[PDB]
Amino acid sequence: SSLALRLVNGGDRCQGRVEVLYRGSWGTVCDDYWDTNDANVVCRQLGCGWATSAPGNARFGQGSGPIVLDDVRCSGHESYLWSCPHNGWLSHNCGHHEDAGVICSASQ
Ligand SMILES: [Cl-]
Ligand SMILES: [Cl-]
Repeated sequence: SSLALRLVNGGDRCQGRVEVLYRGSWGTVCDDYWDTNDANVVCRQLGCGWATSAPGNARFGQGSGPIVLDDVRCSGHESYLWSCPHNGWLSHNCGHHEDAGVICSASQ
């Protein structure tokens, strides 16, 4: 019940670097696999419309928190990003240069 998602460093609630609250801390999501299915789940869960793009490679900067998720492979209609298939939690397989991001339609 404590899980939560936000976008940061994008200048709007509805675009930016994806962060998930896990074990007390906001962590980032590695783009080792990242796509618009994943972005659409994020955009929907936040009430931000639909994804227009899903930029990886720390486009919205590198987080400082733990990298909590990687290999996230949503189908696209999941209600929460954590409900999508993913490679457990806290894999330590990535660096922050791979932090994933989203741009949603509701961004202004
Ligand atoms: Cl929000
Ligand atoms: Cl947790």
